[PDB]
Amino acid sequence: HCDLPCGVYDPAQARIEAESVKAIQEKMAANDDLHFQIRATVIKEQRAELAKHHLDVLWSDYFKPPHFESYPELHTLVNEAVKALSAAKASTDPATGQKALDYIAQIDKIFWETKKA
Amino acid sequence: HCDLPCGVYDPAQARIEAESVKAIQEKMAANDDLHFQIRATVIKEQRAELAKHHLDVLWSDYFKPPHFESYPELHTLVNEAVKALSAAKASTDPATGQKALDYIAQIDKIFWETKKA
Amino acid sequence: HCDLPCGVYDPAQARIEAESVKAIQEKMAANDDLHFQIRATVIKEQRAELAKHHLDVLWSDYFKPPHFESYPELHTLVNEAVKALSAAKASTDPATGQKALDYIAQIDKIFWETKKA
Amino acid sequence: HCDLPCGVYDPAQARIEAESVKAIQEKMAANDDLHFQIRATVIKEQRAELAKHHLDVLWSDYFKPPHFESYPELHTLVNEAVKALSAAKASTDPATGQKALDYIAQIDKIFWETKKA
Amino acid sequence: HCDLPCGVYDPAQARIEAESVKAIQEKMAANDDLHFQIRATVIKEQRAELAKHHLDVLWSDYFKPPHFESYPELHTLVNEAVKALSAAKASTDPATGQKALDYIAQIDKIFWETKKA
Amino acid sequence: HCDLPCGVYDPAQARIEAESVKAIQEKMAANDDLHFQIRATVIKEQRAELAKHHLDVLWSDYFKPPHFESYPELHTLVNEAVKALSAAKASTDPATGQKALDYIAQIDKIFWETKKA
Ligand code: NI
Ligand code: NI
Ligand code: NI
Ligand code: NI
Ligand code: NI
Ligand code: NI
Repeated sequence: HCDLPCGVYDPAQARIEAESVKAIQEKMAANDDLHFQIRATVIKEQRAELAKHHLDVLWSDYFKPPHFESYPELHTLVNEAVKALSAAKASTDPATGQKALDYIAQIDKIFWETKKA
Repeated sequence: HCDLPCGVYDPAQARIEAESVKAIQEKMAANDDLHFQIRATVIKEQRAELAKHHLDVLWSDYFKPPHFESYPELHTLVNEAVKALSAAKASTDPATGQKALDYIAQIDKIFWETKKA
Repeated sequence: HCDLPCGVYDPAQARIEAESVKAIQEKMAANDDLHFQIRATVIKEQRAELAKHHLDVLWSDYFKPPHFESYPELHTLVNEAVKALSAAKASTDPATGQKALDYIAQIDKIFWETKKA
Repeated sequence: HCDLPCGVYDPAQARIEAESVKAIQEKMAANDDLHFQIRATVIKEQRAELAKHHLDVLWSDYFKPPHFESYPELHTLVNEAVKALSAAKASTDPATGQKALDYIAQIDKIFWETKKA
Repeated sequence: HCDLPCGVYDPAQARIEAESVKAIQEKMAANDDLHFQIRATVIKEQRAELAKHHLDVLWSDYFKPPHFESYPELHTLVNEAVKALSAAKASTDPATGQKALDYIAQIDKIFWETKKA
Repeated sequence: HCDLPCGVYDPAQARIEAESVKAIQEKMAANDDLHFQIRATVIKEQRAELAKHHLDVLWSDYFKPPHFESYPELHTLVNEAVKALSAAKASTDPATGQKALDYIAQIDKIFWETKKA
């Protein structure tokens, strides 16, 4: 995932950051303090960006032509996953964080399927 | 390109970094000094990574579903472009840097076409 | 611009980021939502910092000693430009973003003049 | 792990990066090409640094005073783990990468115990 | 402090960033303007993170086993310092920035004593 | 130095990084091992870049118009200092690192004079 390439990848990197995004959104509903809201927004932006980066890496580095041929919907899936993360950056609604997590889980399943083969 | 969204995008960001990548490869071919080779490798790696990031941003943030519908080859094209940059990272052959630039030029053409419609 | 040196520079890098700064300030006037204001401030800060970095690179790496002699106002011009960007960070007024862009335009003019020389 | 706090942590972040470190070392032992050795060293340095950062975060943010009281050797364990990663940066021997992974596994076990407490 | 190792370390790096954190909190006490509070929070978060990083480096790289033996409270002291910085990120009260600086001063004293032996 | 502004500046930040640059150059002069040379080069590049950044910040943020008028040679001094750091990146000769340090000492002197004024 370092582009050497090292041969080591794991969608869990994207998932953990996406989990933080959702967890922060959940916390934003229980504390309306201004400074907490500011910090929560700032940090959510950072974690969502990292999640997007991790997905971009799977798409650009790990997945190869044979994979896109076997999974014709993969390009759209990853593109929708990163767009969902952008939507989560602009929202305090945990549902947006959840949507990103759901797409990531779909990508994770495909990832491990290509690893077994 | 900052995901606000700010509405400001330009494939030029990717092109300039890719131009540096090819320029560095040309210099590496002419100077075999060990330390220069090390520094050139380090810097080329960094600029190619930035170029990949800029392309990933166009793909994830700027291009929308209607665009991928109008240009069914777009997903593949951007994926080829970033893979070409990965190839350039692992090469001192200016031809690899040029291949990345060729794809970026095709992406740039499509980008501006979407600005006309 | 990578300090190898690679021989590749373009004020366009600083300009695109400064354009995002102004675009963000304009958007901040059309949406008083708290979270949008927070995100816009966060992102504007990041893009302005990148713009300053790009100008710093032109100043320290591209422009050579003779250039500052041929253009006696150059040091002051770049310094005023980065300070204008610092001012844009602390303001939601698009006029501050524009002021930075005006200075960048003057730097861009000198840049190309030295390129053709 | 973002210091909000978000309540989301997983030693898996450190483990995956350490796995890349060892994987890179295995590749370095087989391919003596100068340019590959350069890139491998550059990238191994980066991934090892990320692994150290992830461990530092668990130590500074996740683990609380009661945890260090319950597991008196935890400070030493994490310190040994990060030092093992520094050693891996300076080595091409996969054994050094494995040593870091062994320490991380010890930390992972204590981590999950505190989670269940 | 770069992990080469270079042999150059100074707690001053951590101290200067922590001084910025407290200085920012002091400025936040004087102005309730929304955008200033947002910018101050964003920047304070960044400087506190750098301060934690510098301390983590002293802990992981500079201090060796003999040092932890000679100063049994060192592990706890550094951990308290970084935790104090996390607390400063979440506060506008200069007292939190001061608490972090006090711990850093204690670490600084031990650091220079170890440079004596 | 964070552009808030926070009012906290110290040339020590630039100096400590420049000291690492020279220290690394001296260590390179004593160990011709390939991998050590690679790591030393990679790390020297990073610390020199940080040193340049710190000087750029003093020039763009701390120093104001009155300072440049009182010290007509200040612009050129900082510019030559950063250029000296670029030269240090491209060299293994400790003399280049020392040249950078001598310029920083001159900037440090001026800095503190303006602080007492
Ligand atoms: Ni990798
Ligand atoms: Ni943008
Ligand atoms: Ni360059
Ligand atoms: Ni977190
Ligand atoms: Ni160091
Ligand atoms: Ni500051």
